[PDB]
Amino acid sequence: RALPDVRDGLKPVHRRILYAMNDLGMTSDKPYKKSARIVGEVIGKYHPHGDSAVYESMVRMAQDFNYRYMLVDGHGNFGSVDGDSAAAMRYTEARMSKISMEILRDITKDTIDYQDNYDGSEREPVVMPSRFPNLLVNGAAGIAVGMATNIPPHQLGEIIDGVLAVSENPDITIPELMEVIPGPDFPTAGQILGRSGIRKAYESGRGSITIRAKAEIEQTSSGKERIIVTELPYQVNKAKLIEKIADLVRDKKIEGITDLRDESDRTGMRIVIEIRRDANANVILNNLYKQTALQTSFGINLLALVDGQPKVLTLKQCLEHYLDHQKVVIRRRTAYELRKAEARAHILEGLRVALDHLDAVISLIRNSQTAEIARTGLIEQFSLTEKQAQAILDMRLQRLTGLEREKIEEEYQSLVKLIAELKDILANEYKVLEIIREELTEIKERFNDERRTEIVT
Amino acid sequence: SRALPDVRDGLKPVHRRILYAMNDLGMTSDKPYKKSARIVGEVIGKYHPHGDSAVYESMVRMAQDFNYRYMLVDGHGNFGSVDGDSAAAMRYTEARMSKISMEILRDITKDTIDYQDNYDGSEREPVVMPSRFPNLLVNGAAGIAVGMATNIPPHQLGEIIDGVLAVSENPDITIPELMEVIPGPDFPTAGQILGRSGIRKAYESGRGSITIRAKAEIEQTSSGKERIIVTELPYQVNKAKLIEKIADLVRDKKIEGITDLRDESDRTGMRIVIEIRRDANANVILNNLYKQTALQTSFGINLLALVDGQPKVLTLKQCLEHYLDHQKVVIRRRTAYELRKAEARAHILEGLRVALDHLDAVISLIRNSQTAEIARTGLIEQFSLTEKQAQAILDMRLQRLTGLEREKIEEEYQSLVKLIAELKDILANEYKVLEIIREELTEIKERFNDERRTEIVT
Ligand SMILES: [K+]
Ligand SMILES: [K+]
Repeated sequence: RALPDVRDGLKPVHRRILYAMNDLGMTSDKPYKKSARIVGEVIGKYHPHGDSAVYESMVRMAQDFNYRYMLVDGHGNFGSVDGDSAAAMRYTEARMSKISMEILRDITKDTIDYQDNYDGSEREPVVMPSRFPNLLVNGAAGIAVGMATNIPPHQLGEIIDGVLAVSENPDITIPELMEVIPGPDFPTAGQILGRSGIRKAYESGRGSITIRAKAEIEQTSSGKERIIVTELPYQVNKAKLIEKIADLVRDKKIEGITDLRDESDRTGMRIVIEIRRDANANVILNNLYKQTALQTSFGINLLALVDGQPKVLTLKQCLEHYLDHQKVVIRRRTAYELRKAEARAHILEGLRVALDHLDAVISLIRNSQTAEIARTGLIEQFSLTEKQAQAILDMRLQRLTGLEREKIEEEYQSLVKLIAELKDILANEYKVLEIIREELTEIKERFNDERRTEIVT
Repeated sequence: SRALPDVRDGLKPVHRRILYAMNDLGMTSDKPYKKSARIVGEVIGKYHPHGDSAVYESMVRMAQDFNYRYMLVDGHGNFGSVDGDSAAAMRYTEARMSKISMEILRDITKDTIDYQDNYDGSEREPVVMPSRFPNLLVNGAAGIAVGMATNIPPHQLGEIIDGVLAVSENPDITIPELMEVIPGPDFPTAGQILGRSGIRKAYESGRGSITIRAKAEIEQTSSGKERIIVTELPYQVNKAKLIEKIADLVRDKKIEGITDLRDESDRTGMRIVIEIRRDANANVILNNLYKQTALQTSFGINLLALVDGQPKVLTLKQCLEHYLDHQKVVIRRRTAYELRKAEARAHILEGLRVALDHLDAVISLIRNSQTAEIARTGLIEQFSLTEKQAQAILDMRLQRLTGLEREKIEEEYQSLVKLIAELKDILANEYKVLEIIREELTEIKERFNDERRTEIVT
């Protein structure tokens, strides 16, 4: 509906793009492939809306200034903070980022339900396993005519610790939670102005906050002062802001600005505003803050798709729905692991029946004209599956060494303890909760960076 | 290195690098055309760092029907024409190997040719192709290096092969005996060679001059009007600039009697029509033309190539001989490699036959062994096997023990003993090797041969 699912935090388009990229092998390890490919694939098979929408969607997940943790690894010009747009899809290259690899984890293991695509030809997921909490981390900035969400990004470490927090204490209160998730954290750092707007948004669902650029004031040995901006409010166009300020000084609305020069580069942003040796830098800085987009309003609205219905939600509610999602995902995946494991244990019993009547099995195979004849032979003389028989036949002779037979019994017994343990994990919810904690902690310790936005009190 | 062809495969270095690079990247005769830029890039980065100009124009020349007697490169796009228009930029053309150059590369995988390091010791390029048909005589060579200039003209594939076999059978064959087989050159642009004498000097000595001539014949209108029609022109002569030259020659009034000049050349081929007023004999005018323009030209033959990396001027028979020595070397190395392979696989099979033969004992030895290491030294000492064979026995899946599989092993081993036999014999008996070369070369002739285009008038 434009609105993201609460469980994986993806609009239709993003979920499709990702799924295709992962179908077409465009993963984090594998090399890049031309955008045009992932786009046309998606257009044809899952999301029929045009190079326009699909490409721009893909691109947006590649942009470090739009995503707190970019899902799409992009190579080439995927546009910039100054507003220039990306190069044509014939000229770019793309793949899944290391982190989105987590969004797709365990999708093979029967953890999500698939549905038919537009024409009934293929299949797409209805939700990704989404092994780290994507909605709160990366956001939702989609504004449409009926319902327009606007969920700001958050430091990944924070959100994880908060989901864990709600795990251990289901009746946490919004403020107790806020000591873990102190507020948003923009891919372009800033300063958020008040704790109040944040609190209002997390408790209620909707509410407004003030984001603000990071500007210091360097001072020369002769006491001349320069203002230097190194960060801007999430989603302000640097180029348009510079033209704006330049414009005000030209109109004579701000008095005391000498030159305004952009010195940003590979080493980072650096807008430099010069001030007459007379005027008070500070003041000028505040009148900039008030006049331009060096400081702006961000309107939070926590609206998303809860079971196919647009719902506004509180911080605790988002956390909880995500955690329910992980519970299904983990229970199911462990169903899968139980199946797998039981099956391999079956084969192992076979190889043990064999290793235990080795001589007779050997005489029987060597007195068998065909492999087929031998299989039906093993079946009938030892009470085995085709599965097991063919497993015997595929056994290299060095699997008959002492230490290898020991490694078989080792593995089999070990797999017995696993079938039983998995069975239990199905049966007891606390074990499943533990799995989520362990796995989320791995993800935190692998993908966690420092917090970019300093929230001022 | 040196801008001269190697006697064995007949390529300048640059050509040999373009072909090696192409075959290496899978731009073969079957597989789809690739962007020129890709092949030129690979060549410049890897083997021949001397500009996309030289490399791509080299690649272009090998693709033109009118320069190469038997085009080595299958091109696609605008590779030009005999009108002097150059090929279009490498961003605009695609290319691949031609069906005939697949023969230039045959057997290169099988240790038939040595490699050397490339210009920065990061890659390896061959020093010489296998060259399974005589490319130096067939396609020719031209160009200067270390002062000397080489100018070998193209030939008919049928003729050169028939000669190579001729030298194979009769190693004492003489240049006029040899000539009854190879009449003379055969240019891609068809037409006339005038002297049997010129050709003879050229083949017998190494250097010689030959006289090439346009194929012009005098037609007759029902009005008693005459008109010469040129359907063929001499090798390397520019059609455009000759129409030009004749325009000026008649315009300055250097030659008179000429009435009209039209280039009716089209899809059907060349038809240059020149009109004559009834006052003048078209024959005498034709002769003035041969004399004054490029309707008749001098071709300077000089059979200069690289024998062991040294420029030498060879006589026809020495060329044929040097090519035949190369191919003899090649078949010897190839069948040596095939034998290395064979002997190896048959070794392993000998191992497996030993194991199946005493099956029980081997099984029990393995299972009374603690490690694969322990088992390996076990079998080795017990049955006199190699590590290679022992390992191979340990790697044997159990279904290999079925009857049908033991039968398959015995069959492959059989086949293989037969093949090591035949191989060792080909090696020891040079007449067998010569036989191979005759068979293979005659298959190539059977598959690629065409009609002589240049008529040797006497
Ligand atoms: K403002
Ligand atoms: K002349």
